[PDB]
Amino acid sequence: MNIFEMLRIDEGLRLKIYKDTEGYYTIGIGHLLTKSPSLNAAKSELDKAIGRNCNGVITKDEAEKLFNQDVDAAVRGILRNAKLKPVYDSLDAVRRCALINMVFQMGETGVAGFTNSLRMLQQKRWDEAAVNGAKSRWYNQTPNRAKRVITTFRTGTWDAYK
Ligand SMILES: [Cl-]
Repeated sequence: MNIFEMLRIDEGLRLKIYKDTEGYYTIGIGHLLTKSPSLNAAKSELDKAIGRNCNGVITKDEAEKLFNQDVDAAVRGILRNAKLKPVYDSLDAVRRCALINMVFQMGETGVAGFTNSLRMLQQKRWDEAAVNGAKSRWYNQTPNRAKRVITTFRTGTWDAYK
């Protein structure tokens, strides 16, 4: 199990523009295109990202390419973030994957808002952190996915995903 397989499980793979859980236009493996109500804007963003006239449809290869870019961006983003970096550095490999998952899903800013939970991860207080992170909008909106990530942080293993 690795980050890609993990996220592939949590986001799925769609080759046609779609609405994510909050109604935003997305494609591929959880690649957000735009937060605008317009499919036109979405289709525009899509072409800009792929570099071709897509007409809201991409190929597998294209979906995987966007995915490679997003994971890399997430990692670099974490490593640049003053708040996130220290947390990342203090963790074991599995739990680092869990932090990357959250960043991929909600952005650095969204994650940075788990101040309290993050501080607990840093102090290796596994159970407390899990309980705290569950008190969030994130958990209430996508509970099964949140549960999988939370268990990953609590246990440091891939169980939730196997
Ligand atoms: Cl709550």
